[PDB]
Amino acid sequence: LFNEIIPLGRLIHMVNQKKDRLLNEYLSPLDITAAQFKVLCSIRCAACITPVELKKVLSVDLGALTRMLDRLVCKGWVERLPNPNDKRGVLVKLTTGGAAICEQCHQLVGQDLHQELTKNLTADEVATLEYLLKKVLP
Amino acid sequence: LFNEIIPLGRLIHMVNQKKDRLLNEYLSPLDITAAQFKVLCSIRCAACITPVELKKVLSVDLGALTRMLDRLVCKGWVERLPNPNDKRGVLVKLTTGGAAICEQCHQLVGQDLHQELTKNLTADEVATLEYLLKKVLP
Ligand SMILES: O=C(O)c1ccccc1O
Ligand SMILES: O=C(O)c1ccccc1O
Ligand SMILES: O=C(O)c1ccccc1O
Ligand SMILES: O=C(O)c1ccccc1O
Repeated sequence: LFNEIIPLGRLIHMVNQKKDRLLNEYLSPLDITAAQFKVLCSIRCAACITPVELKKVLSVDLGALTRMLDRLVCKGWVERLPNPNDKRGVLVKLTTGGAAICEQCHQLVGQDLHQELTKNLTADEVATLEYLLKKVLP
Repeated sequence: LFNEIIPLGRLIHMVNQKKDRLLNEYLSPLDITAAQFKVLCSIRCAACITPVELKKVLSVDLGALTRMLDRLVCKGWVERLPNPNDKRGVLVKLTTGGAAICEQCHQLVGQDLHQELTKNLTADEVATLEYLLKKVLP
């Protein structure tokens, strides 16, 4: 692995891959799926967002989103309200319980990933990788 | 950005995000979508793969995959064959043309991303980021 020249793009891929695999593994015992968790974190950040805008942010099939949003409402984690800047549409936001669920999860997974991801590079120091990864964003 | 302590997980996220955004931007002028490209690269690597296995590898709604696979067949990029280790199922593989399309794209995007992603950290040296990113995989 350290004897092969793998281009950054693929490495970022492989690592994101791993990151998600760990995520699924951490949510495996909980009554919620990785996808449901992602949809909650995305609606949260935006406070209120349209399903279509949410559809664009997640890069997902609209059909699967609709069923997804309905499942989330059934779980009492999401609710729909009229869109002010419109009238033919709605917005979806988290219900109080949904918000709590999203925070219980966000905290736990965030505490297991950091460890697992940093489990062996710590010496080289997460701060350095983080530093260089920032130089890629602007 | 360099004055805020953003945890690795989110940074990897934000960066993968960026990476995909560039991808969409590079394929924007071509008659193909990022999702179609991903499905082609995934089938390729595996040589031959079942739709369900492909469904698992991509983490996508089966419904959107089915329509996706049909669209790809219409474009002449993918073809279905009987699954040997089964008999009630099929495998999907790329057609010769599909293979070429996947290579024309893989080469171009791979040549624009490397540059764009490395556009400003080059000094710090992509090799270092790549090194540390590897220490995260095992
Ligand atoms: O679930 C909805 O209310 C919805 C509304 C508009 C477009 C896509 C959707 O899933
Ligand atoms: O409806 C869901 O719970 C769901 C969960 C994971 C992926 C796609 C989905 O529609
Ligand atoms: O497209 C198919 O042939 C297919 C077959 C089995 C399961 C999901 C699928 O999309
Ligand atoms: O069928 C497609 O071309 C397609 C493209 C991007 C995302 C989902 C899809 O089904």
